[PDB]
Amino acid sequence: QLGNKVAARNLAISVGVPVVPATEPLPPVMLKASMRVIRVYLEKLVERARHVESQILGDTHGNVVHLFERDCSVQRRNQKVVERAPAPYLSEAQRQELAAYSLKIAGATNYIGAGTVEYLMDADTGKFYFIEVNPRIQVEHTVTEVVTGIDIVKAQIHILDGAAIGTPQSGVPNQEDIRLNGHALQCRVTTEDPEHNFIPDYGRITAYRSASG
Amino acid sequence: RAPAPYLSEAQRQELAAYSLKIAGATNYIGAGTVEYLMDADTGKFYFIEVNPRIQVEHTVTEVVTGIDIVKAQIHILDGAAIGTPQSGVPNQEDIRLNGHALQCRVTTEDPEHNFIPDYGRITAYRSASGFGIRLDGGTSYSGAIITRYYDPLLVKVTAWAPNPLEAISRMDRALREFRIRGVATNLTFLEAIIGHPKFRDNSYTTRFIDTTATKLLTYLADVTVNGHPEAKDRPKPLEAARPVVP
Repeated sequence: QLGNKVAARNLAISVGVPVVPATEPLPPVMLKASMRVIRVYLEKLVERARHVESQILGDTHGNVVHLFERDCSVQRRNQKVVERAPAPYLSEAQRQELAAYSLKIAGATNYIGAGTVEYLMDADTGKFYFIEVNPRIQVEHTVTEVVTGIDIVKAQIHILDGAAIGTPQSGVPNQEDIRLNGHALQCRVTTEDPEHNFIPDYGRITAYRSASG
Repeated sequence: RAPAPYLSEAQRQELAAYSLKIAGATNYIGAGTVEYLMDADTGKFYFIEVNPRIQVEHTVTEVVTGIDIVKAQIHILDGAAIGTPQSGVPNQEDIRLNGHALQCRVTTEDPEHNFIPDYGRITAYRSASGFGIRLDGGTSYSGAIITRYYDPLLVKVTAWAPNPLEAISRMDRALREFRIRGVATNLTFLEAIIGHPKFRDNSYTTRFIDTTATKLLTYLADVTVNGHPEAKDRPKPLEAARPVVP
């Protein structure tokens, strides 16, 4: 139900979440495989969009609560390159607007463990329109744990170990016990060399010294 | 650790006024510490020493309160007042607590050789990070030289947690994960401090401590060089199908 995005999009229309205005998987666009552009299926291609998303966790007792959104606007060739959390372009008022849509879909699937609901904000209008669901842990998961205090990878462990959200054995607080502290980003360091059209470099690393603190 | 786990909320707001009293009685500028001895029988406090500097242990109060202790010190003598957006410190009415942490100072004090340092070339240096591990090091790396004239502090591992006990296992995981070689380490003295039941539940005092493969490469080379006496002077196998288990 969360891989085939010819079969997840109407689920969003059901509980109240918008999706970007379109039509069914072939009888002003972009072409997605259940990518390129048009001038799988076809989705009203947003001109200037902002890729924002709710991270969710879910136990076996059937419960859901958001870990707040993430920004992933910055993309090379359509992929995540910079991954933020919270979403700094959001005022607080659009955030719980976003995090209400997402609370409900997460229910509409009886979901177990880590998984993201994903979206697309139109710069032009500042509104939201739902895209897909990533049904697992992501690369950008770490910008949430730190800024939300809750250990996500451990939590899918206790969450599948058999324990109720907001009980000492799940490693997951209750709703208002989940407080966003400051803002977090994540950049991936890669053997891609900007002076060799980003080709990645292989080899032996004769001395490494990272920065922490 | 930060905050003080064997404390309550009332014990939390008594040592906060003596801090205001001693810093008021001295026109205090910058960050400084106010230490107090506590009778594990009665629970009182006793003004020992204020240290008019930042500490070897500051980093554990930074990871819970969310405030850069060092950035304050800079704005403070710049001319910024406590509480503004340019002071880095929020007014007392804003500062609050946010989980549990603990730092262990990694040094070249060899647990298993009379706590005398090791010297010279480290030939490996792997640090552990991952969720909730602050690191303040940068003095150590592969091939570096540690001489003996100073503090032999390698890194400062600081682990934070949602709770005080998930703090220790996080700390004990880092402490273990580490790869250091060329010079001796107290990691096996540190992993013996944090798993001992007296640290786990807060039943320690100030006298907790004071009172509690080559061989293979060798053989290979040895035979590579001289040969095995049971074979070296006889028929060799063809130049050969390694046997394969069905």
